[PDB]
Amino acid sequence: MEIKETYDFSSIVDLWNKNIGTVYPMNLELFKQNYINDRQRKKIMGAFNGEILIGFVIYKQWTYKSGSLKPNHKIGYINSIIVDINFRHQGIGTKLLDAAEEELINSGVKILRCGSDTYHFFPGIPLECLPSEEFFLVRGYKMQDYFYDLIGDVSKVDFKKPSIKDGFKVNVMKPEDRKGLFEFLEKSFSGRWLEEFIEFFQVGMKERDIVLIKYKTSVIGFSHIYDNKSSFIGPPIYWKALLGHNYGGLGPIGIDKTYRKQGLGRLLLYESLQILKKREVKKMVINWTEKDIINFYGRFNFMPWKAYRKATKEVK
Amino acid sequence: MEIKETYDFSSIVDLWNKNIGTVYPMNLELFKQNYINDRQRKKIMGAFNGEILIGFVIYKQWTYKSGSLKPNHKIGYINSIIVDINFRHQGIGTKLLDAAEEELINSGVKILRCGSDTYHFFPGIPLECLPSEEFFLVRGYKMQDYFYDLIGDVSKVDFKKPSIKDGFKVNVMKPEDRKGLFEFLEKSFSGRWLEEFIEFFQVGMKERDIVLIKYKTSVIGFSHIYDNKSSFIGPPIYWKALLGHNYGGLGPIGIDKTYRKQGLGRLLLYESLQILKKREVKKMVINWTEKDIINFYGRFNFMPWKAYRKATKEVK
Ligand SMILES: CC(=O)SCCNC(=O)CCNC(=O)[C@H](O)C(C)(C)COP(=O)(O)OP(=O)(O)OC[C@H]1O[C@@H](n2cnc3c(N)ncnc32)[C@H](O)[C@@H]1OP(=O)(O)O
Ligand SMILES: CC(=O)SCCNC(=O)CCNC(=O)[C@H](O)C(C)(C)COP(=O)(O)OP(=O)(O)OC[C@H]1O[C@@H](n2cnc3c(N)ncnc32)[C@H](O)[C@@H]1OP(=O)(O)O
Ligand SMILES: CC(=O)N[C@@H]1[C@@H](O)[C@H](O)[C@@H](CO)O[C@H]1O
Ligand SMILES: CC(=O)N[C@@H]1[C@@H](O)[C@H](O)[C@@H](CO)O[C@H]1O
Ligand SMILES: C[N+](C)(C)C
Ligand SMILES: [Cl-]
Repeated sequence: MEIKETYDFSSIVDLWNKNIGTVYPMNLELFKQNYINDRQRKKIMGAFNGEILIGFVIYKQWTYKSGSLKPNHKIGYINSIIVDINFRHQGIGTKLLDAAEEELINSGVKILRCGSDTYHFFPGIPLECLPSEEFFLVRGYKMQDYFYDLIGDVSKVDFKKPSIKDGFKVNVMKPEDRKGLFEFLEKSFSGRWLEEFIEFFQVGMKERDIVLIKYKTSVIGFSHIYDNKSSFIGPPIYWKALLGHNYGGLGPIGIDKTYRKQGLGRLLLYESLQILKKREVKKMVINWTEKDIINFYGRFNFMPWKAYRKATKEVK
Repeated sequence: MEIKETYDFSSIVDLWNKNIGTVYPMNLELFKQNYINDRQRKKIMGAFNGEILIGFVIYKQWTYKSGSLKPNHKIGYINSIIVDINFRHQGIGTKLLDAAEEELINSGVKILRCGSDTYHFFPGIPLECLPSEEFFLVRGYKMQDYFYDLIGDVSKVDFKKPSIKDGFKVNVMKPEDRKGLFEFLEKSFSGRWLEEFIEFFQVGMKERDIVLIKYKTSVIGFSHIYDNKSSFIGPPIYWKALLGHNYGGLGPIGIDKTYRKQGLGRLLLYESLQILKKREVKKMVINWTEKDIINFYGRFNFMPWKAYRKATKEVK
């Protein structure tokens, strides 16, 4: 058994799908997309039986700016770790994680997160990977709160228009909106979501996938939507093989803090869903939500679908 | 808005699917099988807008024997409750549950359970209905531990036979095993599982659905397996619309108490899966497991798929 760096994506993807493909169906396009485009200091360590890949760990350190935030080198990420089912309980997982953790720690990492990285596969430890919690617990990870992906079939329900509101308009983004959007993000969501917008446009996100809410002239909120014609396979549609032919998704979605708790998020959501529904979307996901916002999406018939536990190791 | 008893199973099935069908796809066949064959005192109370069903609750009292056990009339069950998405937060669920609970309480129920009834749809509050936990909390239900359905694609993996002490042999049940099977259940599982066996054989279960493990001529264990030829749609295959073609399932599985913790359950599980694999089964479910037993199945590449929270109200 040898531990060494690998960039054999096909072998990794095949191993992924054999072990967890029932609930996290991976394809090479997504896998390449997310690994190649990530801008953080990153590495894949494989475990090998001769030339046969029998495990891997993908890990990162926050070394690349997030919008207006400079990188915090103290934060590292385990993007994913899987040892093949036929080679479990032989110490392979331990060695892979030790290899990742040692390297991150030697480069100044003091806080180690299970998922939640840029270009993540997971926001935390998936519930379908619940048995892994004990493996991480024993290795110093503290198990925290949950995040959720929500699912709904927008073809199945009609919603009545939200209360009409003077001044506000919701519309898919046009090219001309680009400057107003970027100024809005700089003001209101100037970290990760600003960074995503910067980078997603560079790898073929299109304006048709952004919805904007304006008061008069000013962008006060946005949503990012996905359907089966979107070319960027973003987080809401990672697991689109589970979502049927007319799959879609939504996230992120945000309203300027000033404007919140007055029904404008609701208006944005409603019209964003109406847009997807007119694009003939059926089953669709709203990814990476907190418990106390579930009911906001629940109003529109969304239900928790996948749950992920937040898990963090502090290097003492 | 009227609260009254409802008979139209098709309207119930549609409301079910409209509201939660993405994650718990119902059909009339499944609905009828489970509601009609249930032997407890049972009722469906509907909430109506004129002629239109807008919500329902299905509820039961333990009034029918369970193998050699008398019913405990102190136990009641909320089988399911759904209010249509366009009629939430109008007090309808409250009204429906108030009626169900009042009727149960009046016929002697002191402990009200979420799910877990005979012919259940759910062992507890599904994670996909996490928001309803709060609804049940306010009514005095205590949120307790979790159960899990596990999923695996038995076509994707091969395992080495577990080592086999001489004398033990596993085989698919034959008609002449019936008496030996019933003697064994009477000895080791004389409550719920004996009762399921009694009833299921009356409503379409075939011997080909049962695997037996013997020590010599003695039955010492069984599993109930399911594929797309099973005429009884049991708990593992309720949500078969999510499992694809060549779906299957397994559960229950039991070994005589005097024979446990010697590797025999592992052997029975292994052969049961081999039989399903040879039947061309792909994705399959092992239903209603506790957290402590997940790794037993985990070694055969099963993963938690659905989670349900146990919830119990003590009548004051
Ligand atoms: C951010 C995320 O990736 S979340 C998702 C995590 N990944 C998954 O859930 C995918 C599915 N699961 C897996 O791939 C694996 O179970 C992993 C990666 C979690 C664990 O990998 P493994 O190779 O089994 O780990 P390893 O074998 O080192 O350790 C497991 C146990 O076996 C023990 N062990 C080590 N050598 C042996 C041996 N020769 N014989 C028996 N047991 C052994 C270890 O001590 C350990 O027990 P401990 O945790 O109580 O210390
Ligand atoms: C065993 C099982 O069945 S588990 C699965 C449970 N079912 C589901 O999850 C299906 C999806 N969800 C639903 O169907 C619904 O949300 C239900 C059944 C959980 C609740 O139905 P509702 O009709 O919205 O309940 P109802 O309106 O009485 O009460 C809900 C909330 O609205 C408010 N409310 C209560 N009464 C009223 C009223 N007269 N008018 C307006 N609002 C009210 C309260 O804020 C209440 O919150 P609380 O329950 O936390 O106190
Ligand atoms: C509902 C929502 O907005 N979820 C977003 C998600 O879409 C995005 O992928 C992630 C990372 O930026 O941040 C979450 O907050
Ligand atoms: C793994 C297992 O045995 N699960 C069984 C399940 O199959 C069965 O449906 C239920 C009710 O009888 O009892 C559970 O213990
Ligand atoms: C690097 N990150 C903070 C955006 C996850
Ligand atoms: Cl009835």
